[PDB]
Amino acid sequence: KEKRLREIQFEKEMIERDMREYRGFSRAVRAVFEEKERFPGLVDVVSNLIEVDEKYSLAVSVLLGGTAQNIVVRNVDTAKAIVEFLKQNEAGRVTILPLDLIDGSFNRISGLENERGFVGYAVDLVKFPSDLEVLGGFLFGNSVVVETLDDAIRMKKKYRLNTRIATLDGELISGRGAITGGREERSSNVFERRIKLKHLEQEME
Amino acid sequence: KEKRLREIQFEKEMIERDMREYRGFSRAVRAVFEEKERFPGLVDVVSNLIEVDEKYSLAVSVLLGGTAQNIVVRNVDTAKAIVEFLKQNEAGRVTILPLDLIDGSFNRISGLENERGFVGYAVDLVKFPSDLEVLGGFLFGNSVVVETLDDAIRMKKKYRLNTRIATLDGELISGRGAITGGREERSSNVFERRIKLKHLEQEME
Repeated sequence: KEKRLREIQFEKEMIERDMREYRGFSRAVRAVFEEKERFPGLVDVVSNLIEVDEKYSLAVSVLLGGTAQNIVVRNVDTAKAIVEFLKQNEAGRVTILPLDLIDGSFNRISGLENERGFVGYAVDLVKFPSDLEVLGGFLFGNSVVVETLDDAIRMKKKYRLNTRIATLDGELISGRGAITGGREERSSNVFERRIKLKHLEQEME
Repeated sequence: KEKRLREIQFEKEMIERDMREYRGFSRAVRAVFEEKERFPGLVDVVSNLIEVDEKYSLAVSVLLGGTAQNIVVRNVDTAKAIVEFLKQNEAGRVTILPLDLIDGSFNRISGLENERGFVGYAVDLVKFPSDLEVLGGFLFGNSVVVETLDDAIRMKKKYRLNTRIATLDGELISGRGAITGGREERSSNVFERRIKLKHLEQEME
């Protein structure tokens, strides 16, 4: 019974480490964070600022793609600073999302909810700390979830706009028409490591 | 001269097996091509359908990024076929560009050429086999090249549209504002292979 905690503890935090050390991310994202002092305008990587329910955990994840490890910053200067820092030490590339530059606009369409296989707006599966509301409109708000890739293709042809669409199976159709899909073993569920803690944390309660 | 016009044919052949075997691409991209029969609608990966002077070769390379190994197909069905094929054998994910679904629209703006640090339209550095004209507007046409990242940031704030912008140093600002940059063991040239296979030709004649 005590070994039961010895076994919990050794991960309910042995994992907090990989987190507070960004193990899944690129050499580059890492280099940038161990020098986090040089960048006061730095905030955090996307996957640490989004609140999604343990449920559609895997949902959102797909709509994001590698955007999970985009670095959010307060302003463009911090961005320039990082781009310069990396460019010097040839530490690799990264994608920065400056809060004072990204577009957060997004539109709702009437009757969409009454379309074949609809399933709700992506924005409805996430929460943001207000001072990050744009980051929300930028990452979602223009995305929609449907049932099947066929529903997706149909929809994308009818409205033929620039709306992102994710199927329940995990496919994605970019605003311009690119179809991303397929499966693997690594699961690649960006929010996993965190969910494995929304558990391990209160699990050992 | 005999050992030469013979050495050359020899390299010529091993470069080709790398091509048909798609050596270097993603396991997934590979799996899809060794089963290329199942997908008659299949065309080729982006990096094999662009025609570019080798001066600009590297330029266009950083302009694409991961889009280099997006798989171009004739129609949505072929896409669905592939997505299903991959989803079964858990061979990984890929991004498919169906010719009958991607948006190729793009706009020119007046006076842009008279903006600080302008350097020309990205479309002007590539050629496409007409039956692929959309693929062109989809990949470029909405992209512009400038001198420095500052020129880029300024421009992106003035017109505040959804135009892609690449600097001469290699940075990129997505239509919505994301900044990608950094150096990383130079080159990684998407066309180096096609370019040499063409070079070995001129060495024979």
